[PDB]
Amino acid sequence: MAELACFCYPHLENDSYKFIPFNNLAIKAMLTAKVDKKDMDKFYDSIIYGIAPPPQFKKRYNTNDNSRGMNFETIMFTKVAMLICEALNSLKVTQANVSNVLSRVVSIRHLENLVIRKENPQDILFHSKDLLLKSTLIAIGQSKEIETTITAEGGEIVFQNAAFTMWKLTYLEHQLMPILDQNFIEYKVTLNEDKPISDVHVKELVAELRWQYNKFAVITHGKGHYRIVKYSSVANHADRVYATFKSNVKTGVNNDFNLLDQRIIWQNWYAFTSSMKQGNTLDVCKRLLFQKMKPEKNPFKGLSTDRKMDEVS
Amino acid sequence: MAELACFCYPHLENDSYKFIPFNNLAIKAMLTAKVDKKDMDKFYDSIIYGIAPPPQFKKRYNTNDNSRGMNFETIMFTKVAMLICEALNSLKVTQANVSNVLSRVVSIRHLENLVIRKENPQDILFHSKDLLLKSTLIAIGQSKEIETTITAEGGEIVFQNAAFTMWKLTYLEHQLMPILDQNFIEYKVTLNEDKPISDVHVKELVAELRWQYNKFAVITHGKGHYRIVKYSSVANHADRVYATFKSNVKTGVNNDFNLLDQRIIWQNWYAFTSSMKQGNTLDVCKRLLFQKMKPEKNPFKGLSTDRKMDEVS
Amino acid sequence: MAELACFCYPHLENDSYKFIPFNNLAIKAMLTAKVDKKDMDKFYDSIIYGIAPPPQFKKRYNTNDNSRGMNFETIMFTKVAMLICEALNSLKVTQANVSNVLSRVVSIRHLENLVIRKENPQDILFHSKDLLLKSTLIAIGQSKEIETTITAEGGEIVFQNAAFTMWKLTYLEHQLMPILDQNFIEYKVTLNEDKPISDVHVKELVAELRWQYNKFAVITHGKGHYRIVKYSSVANHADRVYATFKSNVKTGVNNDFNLLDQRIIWQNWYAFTSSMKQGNTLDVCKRLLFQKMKPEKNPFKGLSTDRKMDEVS
Amino acid sequence: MAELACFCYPHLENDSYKFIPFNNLAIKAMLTAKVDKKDMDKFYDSIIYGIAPPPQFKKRYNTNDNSRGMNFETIMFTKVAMLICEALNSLKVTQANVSNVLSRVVSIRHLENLVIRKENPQDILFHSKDLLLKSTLIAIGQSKEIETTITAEGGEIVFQNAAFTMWKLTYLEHQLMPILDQNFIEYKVTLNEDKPISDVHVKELVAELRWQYNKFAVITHGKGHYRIVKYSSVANHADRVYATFKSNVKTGVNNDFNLLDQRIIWQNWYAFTSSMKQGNTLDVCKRLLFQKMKPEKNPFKGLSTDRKMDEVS
Amino acid sequence: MAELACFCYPHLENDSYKFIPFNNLAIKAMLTAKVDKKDMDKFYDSIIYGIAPPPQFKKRYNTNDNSRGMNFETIMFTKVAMLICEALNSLKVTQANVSNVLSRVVSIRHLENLVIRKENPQDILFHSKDLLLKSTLIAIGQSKEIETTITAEGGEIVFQNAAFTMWKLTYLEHQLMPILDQNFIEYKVTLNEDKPISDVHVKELVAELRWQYNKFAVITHGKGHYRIVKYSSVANHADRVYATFKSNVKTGVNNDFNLLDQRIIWQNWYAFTSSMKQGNTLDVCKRLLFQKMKPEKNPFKGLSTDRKMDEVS
Amino acid sequence: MAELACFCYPHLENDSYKFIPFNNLAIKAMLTAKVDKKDMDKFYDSIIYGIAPPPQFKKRYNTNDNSRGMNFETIMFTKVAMLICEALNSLKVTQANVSNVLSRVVSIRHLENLVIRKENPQDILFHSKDLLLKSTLIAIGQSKEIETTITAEGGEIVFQNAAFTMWKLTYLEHQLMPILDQNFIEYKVTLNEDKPISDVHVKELVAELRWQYNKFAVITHGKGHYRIVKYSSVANHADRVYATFKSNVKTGVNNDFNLLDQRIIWQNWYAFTSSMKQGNTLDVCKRLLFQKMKPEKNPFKGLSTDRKMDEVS
Repeated sequence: MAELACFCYPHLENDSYKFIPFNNLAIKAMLTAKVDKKDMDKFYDSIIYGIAPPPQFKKRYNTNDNSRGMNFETIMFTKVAMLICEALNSLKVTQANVSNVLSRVVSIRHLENLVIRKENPQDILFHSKDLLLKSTLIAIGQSKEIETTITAEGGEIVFQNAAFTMWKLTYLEHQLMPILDQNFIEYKVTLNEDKPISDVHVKELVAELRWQYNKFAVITHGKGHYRIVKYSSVANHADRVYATFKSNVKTGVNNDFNLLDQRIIWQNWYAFTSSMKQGNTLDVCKRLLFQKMKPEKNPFKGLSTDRKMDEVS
Repeated sequence: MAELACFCYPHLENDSYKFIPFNNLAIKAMLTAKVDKKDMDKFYDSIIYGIAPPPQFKKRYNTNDNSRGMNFETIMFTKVAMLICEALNSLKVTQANVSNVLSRVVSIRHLENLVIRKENPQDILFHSKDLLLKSTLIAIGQSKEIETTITAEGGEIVFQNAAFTMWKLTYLEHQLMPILDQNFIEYKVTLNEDKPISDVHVKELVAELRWQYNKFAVITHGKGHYRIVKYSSVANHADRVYATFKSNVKTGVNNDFNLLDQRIIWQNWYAFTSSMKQGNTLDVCKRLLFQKMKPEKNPFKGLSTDRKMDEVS
Repeated sequence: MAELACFCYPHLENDSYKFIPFNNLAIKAMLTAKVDKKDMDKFYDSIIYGIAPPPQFKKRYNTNDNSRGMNFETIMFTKVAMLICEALNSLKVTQANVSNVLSRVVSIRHLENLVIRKENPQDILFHSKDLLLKSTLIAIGQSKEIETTITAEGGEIVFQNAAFTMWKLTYLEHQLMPILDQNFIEYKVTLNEDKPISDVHVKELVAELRWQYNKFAVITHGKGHYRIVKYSSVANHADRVYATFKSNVKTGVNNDFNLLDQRIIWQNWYAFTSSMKQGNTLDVCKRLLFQKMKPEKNPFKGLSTDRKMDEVS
Repeated sequence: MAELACFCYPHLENDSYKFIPFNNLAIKAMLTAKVDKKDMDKFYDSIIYGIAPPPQFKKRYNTNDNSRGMNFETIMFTKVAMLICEALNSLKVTQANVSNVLSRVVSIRHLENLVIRKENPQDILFHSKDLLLKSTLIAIGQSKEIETTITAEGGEIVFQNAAFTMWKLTYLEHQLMPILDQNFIEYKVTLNEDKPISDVHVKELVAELRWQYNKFAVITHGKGHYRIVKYSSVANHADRVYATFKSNVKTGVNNDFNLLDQRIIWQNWYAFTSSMKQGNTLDVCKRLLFQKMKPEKNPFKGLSTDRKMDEVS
Repeated sequence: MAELACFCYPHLENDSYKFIPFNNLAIKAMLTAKVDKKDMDKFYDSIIYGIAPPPQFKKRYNTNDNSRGMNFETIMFTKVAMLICEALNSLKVTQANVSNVLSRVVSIRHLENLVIRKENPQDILFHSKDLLLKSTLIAIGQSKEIETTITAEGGEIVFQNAAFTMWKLTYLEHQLMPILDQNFIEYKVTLNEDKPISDVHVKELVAELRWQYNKFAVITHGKGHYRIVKYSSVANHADRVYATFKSNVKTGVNNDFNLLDQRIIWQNWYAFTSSMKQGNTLDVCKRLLFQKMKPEKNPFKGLSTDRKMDEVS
Repeated sequence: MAELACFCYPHLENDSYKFIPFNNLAIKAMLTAKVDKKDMDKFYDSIIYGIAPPPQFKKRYNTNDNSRGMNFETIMFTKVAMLICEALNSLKVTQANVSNVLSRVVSIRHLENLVIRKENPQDILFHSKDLLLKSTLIAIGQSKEIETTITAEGGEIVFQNAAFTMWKLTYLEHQLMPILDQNFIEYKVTLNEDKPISDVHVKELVAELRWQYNKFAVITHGKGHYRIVKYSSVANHADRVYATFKSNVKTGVNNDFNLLDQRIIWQNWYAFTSSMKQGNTLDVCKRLLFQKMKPEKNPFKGLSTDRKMDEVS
């Protein structure tokens, strides 16, 4: 998680704003700067190295006494900054929305993975510029089209159907916010189209999930892509997603939530998220998560046995 | 796959036989040696380096035109040979049984792993010599007590409750017959005590198996320990075990065969092995392996769900 | 051993076909792709990475379950694909030949040795483009000129005359179907001028062969170049050639077989290949190969002894 | 090529002599010593480092102005020296033959190979001391036993029959006097038992030689073991074996020569060595070497063809 | 020591000759070529790799049975070949001299050092092309202006006053014809201007020579530059220069000699080379080299003392 | 340059003194101690690590604000300390001489070279304990014997005749007080037998010196061994030794001086040291050093030419 105000800053074109990145050494210098408690929100100027973000975000960068911030001493920082610039400048930004446009939250891992799949010379985000442009727009939130496979968050395919795609997030090769654990592994599943999916395709996806990844749980953060993560973190995501909905109950922010087909999503998480979007209580709604309730072993029958007897060849 | 006549040869003690290993240099010499007919099954004497096994086994040693044989160019060879010596010498051998005692088949990987287990100082096969002696006797076949956990084939533990132990065979660090394939992962499961096992322990084992290892199929080779291997090779084992029974239907060896609890072993493999030991046809009996069965997904009910909602915290 | 439909695919220009290579990432994605039956011979579209060959050829790519296919995770795959592209596009292809043009078998090692030759700037396949076109076009099989030295399959020279050239195939530095063995050495011998050859040159070549390579046997595959391999594999070649002639007795397929001068080719292999082209049994004709028959130990007199007393200084 | 006066020196037991090695530092010191032209054969005493060989041998040690001498700056120089100790100390040496027993020429490479052999704990020269003692006695020349296989000069076995053994001299890992060339490779062939040999064993040796080593010639230095070397140096050996005989025509030293069986040895070299033993002229006798005399390709017939149709399976 | 026929060959412009280098792979191929007699002195054509020098020069290339010729496998070969081409083409070569122009002996080390100095940008043979051209002309022997400092053969400067320059030849970093000896150091001293030199400069040079290089002896080969080499190799140079004057006594080639000042050159070598050029006996003239001749110890007096008491500060 | 009170301290045997080394950790601890200005010369007690030398020597040990002291963190410190202990304890020490016997100066490099000589198992200071004992005695100044060769200060020999030995001090592989320069090189020349030396040996030493080392000057510090050092550092020695005599003019200290044969020692340094021992002024006597006075170039005649003409063969 982070704000867009940590990769660029606006600069007047006398009509509109051109966004410009920061310099590693510049923000490095600002980190050790010290200024009065009156101007701790306006952008700082490391006189030698250029502009640098305000001291307000001083606690969001990897310093000596706090390493829980974004690492910025790596080329990936300038890469993602140049990407955000190249994307935002095309979008004509006004002077009354840029105040909040530069504050749209974004999991910087998304942008990092966009960068990794953009510099590869085979991903179609290498040839077609407008595709990458729309992709970064969506990854920032300035578009309406939900993320689809053509504009997905990258990674290596691990399974594909005629209507789906199962990316395997590799959050261990990153250089901005790499995960400490060497055991953390998380899958994403996106759609190739936005049309009502058939039943045979969903049957195949359910088969592959409940066979090769039965040690994982299928959830969703409310956008158009099934997240998949180990049960040993479900309780996390709920709370981690709960605020994302709760803080969106506050006016001026969109509460648009997208739950997917209950056939594949985890039925317990399905009911929990339904009662969440319903408008129920804070914690008593989460109580339905730990409520062990599963009469059928798996949602459907006669499927795992099919793969069992299939792979025997 | 190996015969005992590739690590030792008998020598006369005027009352019994002392078995002595080979010098890897001596076998290497005999390999590129040549002798006339009528003597290709008589022990050869590399005059410079000592005795060496007859040229009969010439095609069973790792040379640059036949890599399908055992290696001898590593210290593991002399180690396993010295172990076989230390074991067989104590067992008093006659002058009319060594003829086929030195021909008892043995999975060289078993002896290799037992060696790599006796050298680690933390295992009880380091202190108690008689335990090591009994274990090597079992691994050779000169005793009746089936293998138990105290005398298992080594490897790193993965799961135990009170009557089971799930060894994870590591066939990728061996230096005698290391598996060329990168994806060769096999799990053995042995008993802690030969007494009839309760039902709670079996239910716990089936839970752990059908949760953490549902991509595997529990089979047995007819001895007292559950094998575990991917379905993508189960068929092999059938044929790979079939001769082991068929070549035992002819006299000269015992046809003794052990089953396990039908409640865990893969019921298709169970019925196949049952109709195998029954005495039916060769391939028409194998036909029951490919015959789809099990109109339910798992043998028990409401078990995987318990582990699902268990790990949620 | 491979088919042309694994390096490129056709694409319409509204007049003719342009051939386009694959993206290794795209074919790796297709590998895990699951598609319904009745369609598993159609070119697949990895939505993210471009087109990819149909799943029909799934079993012919180096994965973790099948390491017996063409490797593609190296740059040599894209290199040879671009070479085949640069080759075929020049040849104006119709819409009634690409059906079986992309099915002409080709020893992938041949194209590998080509691409390892066009990049070494010393050779003339670095300067004259049309020579390279003709060379790879022959290697694909779309012309009637047999391979000559100017257009040979590369490798390092080891001996020459006024009419011959003895390449030493190096199948150990390849990356596309490299030989697993470290003791597989094979020699090729090609002609410089397709016109009939004299007798002094053949005397010289037979001298050099029966002196420096008397531990090798001279055979052919039915084209214009003497293969040379250790006797310890002749039998293999036999059957590996037999099907090539057997599957070609099918009508509509060229069965034109070229046998070279009997004066140097292995007389037993010569008679076998003659009785093969005559048209006879499968194995009873092969029986002439294993039949020992040698009236004169070598077909000439005064060459081995000549080199013996020659090299004395 | 070396004299025994470069590894040890005699010392008085008041009754007999104990032979003591040199300190490599002491010989290095003497190397840069300068003494008057009156005592340039007396043993020099590097006062700091113990006795050192006389200055007469200055030209026989490797310095930066004469690198054609022995290398002593490696550990091997001590080993071989100590190895000579346990040889000569046992043999009671007379106060009248130490004058010339320390000048018996010896190919240092022989002793180096033997010391490499005695340290490999699998050879029988590691267990039985008296065997090592006898072997060093032979390699020095103080016994009449011709060097059999048990006492061979060591190396890697390559081929073995019931009466022969074909060592492959490895003169490239020697740290005392390696070869000026780095493609040099030379084989030795010794007899297992000094008694006469049959006609089947010799025929098999001739077959193996004319098949796997037809690019070599079988010669002999006069002792009881067939040397085997490339024709491209045979002439050298001639003069190298000429002087060692001619200098033995100078009475006072034994000229005992032993040419081996003619059926295997190179017939031209056989006739040359015979006319050498006759006492004929110097150069007109060598003239028979370069002269091409080819009645028949070999005193045997039907051997190359036999191995040809043998290896075919 | 080399001939010009090992780096280029002539090619017709229908009017004049363009010289073209050899593809090292092509000469490597020719090395193994076996062409009939009567044609062994005409340029060979490795059909695959281009032209290559005739087989006459076969024994002048570093192979594994003759390591006494020039190496060609290194990039320095193509470098010096391109240099010789770039130089010779400017010179208008006729059709009645090229036959002997391509046979002018040249110390390959000279060209090697010249190319290793023309790549270092600080040297003036980097900027001025015509200077490089004149220098290579001199090094080939197609002009009359003796080598001066501006056109010297490179190396590290060690000493300069006004009229001399003392290069330190580094024949150990070369890659074409390096010195197998690890310890070989040979200095050269060239003039700065062909005009007569004063006495103070010569006295300074003699001081520096008889002080810093007392362990060397100044000689000259017959050019305008003093050689300097250890006394331990004077004699060699003697005969090495003797043939150079002797073979030039044959008419058609220049026999001139440029003896330098008598005050600095080794007076014994001075008198010897003078009696050489006088036209006297072959070896009785060389006897003047070993005959100790001393009119004075050193041609100057009271000079080493000046440098002794000079450096004391 | 060091004082003996930096490797050991005395301890009471109730009758005499046992000398014991320091622990490098203990002295490192003492270095950072801060004791009152009343006891800065009493031995300190780093109570954790054992006794440590007084803080008086605080500035004599290497620390990161004073690196001009003696490194002690290496193993050679404990080595030389144990050597000094092993030497001093054997010597019976009173209770009124330990006051100043622990203050007799010693060139730490001398003891370092001793310990690097004692561990080399080929020198006679390895076997004979009493020899090493007398050597370490004289290296401290507790004996009358001048340092002969049998007890020399180690190093590698470079030249010996019958009464001299030219060690080449290697002050670059040391660890206690190594030299920071790469150009510093110093030779020592010691006598073998303290008896008067003849003329032939002296002439030979002068030959070797004025030929191979004419870029060095021979001096003496006032003991029985010629130092040899570059002229570029005579003056330093002239003053470095001067105090060594001047501070010995103080009553109660020995000023014995041993100037050697003027025939070989630098005659200017000879006269300077003579007028030094005479008892004259400080700088007006040193003035004779920079005075240039050299009628004969060297005290001998016709000697350099001898080696000149000698080395020619």
